[PDB]
Amino acid sequence: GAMTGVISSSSIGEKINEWYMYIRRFSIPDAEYLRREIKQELDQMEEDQDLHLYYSLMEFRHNLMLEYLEPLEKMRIEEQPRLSDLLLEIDKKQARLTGLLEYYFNFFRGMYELDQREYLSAIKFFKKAESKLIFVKDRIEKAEFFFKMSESYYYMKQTYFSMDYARQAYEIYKEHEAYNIRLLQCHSLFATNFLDLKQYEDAISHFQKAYSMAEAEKQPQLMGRTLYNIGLCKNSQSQYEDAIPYFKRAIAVFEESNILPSLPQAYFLITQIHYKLGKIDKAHEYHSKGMAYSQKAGDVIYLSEFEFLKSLYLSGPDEEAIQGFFDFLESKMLYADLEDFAIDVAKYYHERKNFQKASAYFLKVEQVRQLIQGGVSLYEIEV
Amino acid sequence: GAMTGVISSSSIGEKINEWYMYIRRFSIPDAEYLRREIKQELDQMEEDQDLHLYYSLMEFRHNLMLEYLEPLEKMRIEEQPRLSDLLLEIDKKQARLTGLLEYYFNFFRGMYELDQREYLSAIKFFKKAESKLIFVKDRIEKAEFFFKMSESYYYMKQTYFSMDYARQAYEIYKEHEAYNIRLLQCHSLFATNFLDLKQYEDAISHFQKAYSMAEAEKQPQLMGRTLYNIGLCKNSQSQYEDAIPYFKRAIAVFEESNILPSLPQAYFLITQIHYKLGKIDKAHEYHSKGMAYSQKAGDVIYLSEFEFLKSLYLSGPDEEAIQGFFDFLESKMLYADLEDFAIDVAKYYHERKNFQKASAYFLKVEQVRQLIQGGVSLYEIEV
Ligand SMILES: OC[C@H]1O[C@@](CO)(O[C@H]2O[C@H](CO)[C@@H](O)[C@H](O)[C@H]2O)[C@@H](O)[C@@H]1O
Ligand SMILES: OC[C@H]1O[C@@](CO)(O[C@H]2O[C@H](CO)[C@@H](O)[C@H](O)[C@H]2O)[C@@H](O)[C@@H]1O
Repeated sequence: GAMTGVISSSSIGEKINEWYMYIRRFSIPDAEYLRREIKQELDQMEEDQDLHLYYSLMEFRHNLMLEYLEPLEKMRIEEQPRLSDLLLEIDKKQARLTGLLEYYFNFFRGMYELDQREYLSAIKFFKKAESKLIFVKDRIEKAEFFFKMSESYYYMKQTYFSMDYARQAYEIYKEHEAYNIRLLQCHSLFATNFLDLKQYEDAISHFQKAYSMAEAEKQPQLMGRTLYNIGLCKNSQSQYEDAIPYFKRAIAVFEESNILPSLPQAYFLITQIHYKLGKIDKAHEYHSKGMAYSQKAGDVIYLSEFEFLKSLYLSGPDEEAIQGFFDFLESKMLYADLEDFAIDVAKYYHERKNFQKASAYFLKVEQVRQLIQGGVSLYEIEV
Repeated sequence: GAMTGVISSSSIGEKINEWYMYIRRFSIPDAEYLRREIKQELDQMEEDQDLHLYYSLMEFRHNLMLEYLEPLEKMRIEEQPRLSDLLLEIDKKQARLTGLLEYYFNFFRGMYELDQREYLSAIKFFKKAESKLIFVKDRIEKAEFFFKMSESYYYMKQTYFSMDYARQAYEIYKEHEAYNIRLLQCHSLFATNFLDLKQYEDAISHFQKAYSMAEAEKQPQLMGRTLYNIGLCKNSQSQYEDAIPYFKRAIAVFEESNILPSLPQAYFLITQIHYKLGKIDKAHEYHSKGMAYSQKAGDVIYLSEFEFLKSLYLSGPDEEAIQGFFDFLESKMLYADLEDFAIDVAKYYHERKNFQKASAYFLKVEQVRQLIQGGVSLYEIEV
């Protein structure tokens, strides 16, 4: 599907949330342990500054925990206030810090729930985080929220909300300067959602706009992703001849800049396209390179998918290797890839008048669509 | 698809919107006009009183316009205020009322936009409405909002958000006493959403729960819909025999209460099931009754869908009448019906080992899936 992509650490945010839970309970050894463990981790990482802003605040909240406990040392246990009453006091006198921590807590707890594929739960925490945006005074930090809500709702395919949030983030980024990289990213969010709605031309316009902006910013990871995504739009519309140039330009960018993570996917559709077109000559060359990149990075999913291309276009087809591939994708919950591929096989046969085979794979497409793919649980509701 | 609702016109709420436009324009003849005419459309209404409440606050707003304009007939052009100024005076003195008016205004404007298939715009207005909820007094009216949001996002297939709003509505209705009908309707919402997610067991559980409660409230319209929908779930899963008693029970309920407008749908899938089973005698039975109900209710769509059952299972298939039927659904934008039926045709030919023709209708499905069925437009975003 579309190149998005990359950089979760739902791990760390949720660790800071747990640290906060230990802080509110005055679980001192546990709070000290996490205070140390998380620092070490965040130290090997110019990645989110999300996490960094949050860490600082909890650092300060940890120190206030210790300040409020210092008096208790000059006290008989019977004189000392209950810890629940100590906590009520901290929160009273730091209404503002409390609400900003409550913002991040829900935010990162939602991100974690999302990684756990607990969607309704994730939305619940995301809405509670949105309620605490009043505690987020900085406008760019508000826009970051909206931006990551757009990504999140893109992953959940709540297309309309993903675009509404991208438009909220856009409004803010646009009125500052060089938030231009975030702005072009808003463009790819519009584009990727347009694509899911089958609005290919509008997706292409936003991908082109985003490309132009990435070139001006000299952001080659982004230049290549948008190039790739425009070829994808063309490919989905069976406009094979227009797809190829974008796929080639995307490959060149990634390579010239040594972007290894992106290269197995960058090589994949272009390889499929040549098999489809009967240009076996040029297919085998693309198949080998992308095959070689997948080996280097140990891309399990792309190794398996390049092997699929040989099972269909070269090897019979090997219906047996195809079924096991489908079981593999299914077991990995790669349901979109699976449906597309099951169509590819149906279409392969259809075009060769093996209507009985085409048809069995069209029935397989149906069997995948009937699977619970993004299922949900009600929180505390009794039937 | 799943039965639900009753409606609506999305027209009276928009008329009160228009009414308030002239109020803010101080255009008294036009204000006066709609005040009378909306008054007259309301008292002849099976009212959800969104509207009446909205009307009443607007009637007061209309008098505050006639009242603010009193001192004006005592003045000549030069003495009198700018009507821009007069409006800001009225807004600043009536903070609470004005916000409560914005609540309703945005809510009914979003409904109208949804009705115009302007989805992102409908969400933009719905969020404005949600944000004036602070001006909304009472918790049952908050619950009404959430419940209606859940209905709207169900219609927009933003399934997770639809379930999140149903849950928020549920929580309020649950702690209240005489809101059992609302509560069972929340269960139908979880159920219809679970269905879209392929969680059939969860959907049945919640449909069964809402049936149970609808029985207790002696609410036959609800009893029939929930029974039909359980049948629908069995039908979706190809559990055809299991489906029949459910549809029979539903039809018994709709007939007992002369629920004429539900009978065409009620009869539809049970007819199709009998064809599917090769029970042409029973099939011909349900088909004549379902078709007669469609003729009497003036149901244009079912009249045409019963015709298609003839075309497919009796007439050849009559491929040509099937093509004109598909075009008809496509033109009315009935895409879910269209895809299901195209699959029904594929499977019928498949079972008869006409794999070429099966394979051609499997390709129709894929074409229908490629249409822009829910396209969107960005508000004011360049290139
Ligand atoms: O590579 C991980 C990362 O890439 C994305 C696109 O940005 O998905 C691609 O790679 C997957 C294999 O890991 C493919 O299955 C998929 O078809 C392709 O789009 C992201 O979805 C993923 O996080
Ligand atoms: O009666 C219109 C109303 O019924 C619903 C289900 O509650 O849809 C049914 O009727 C449609 C044709 O009018 C069918 O195409 C559809 O398959 C069927 O569920 C509502 O969706 C619709 O607004």
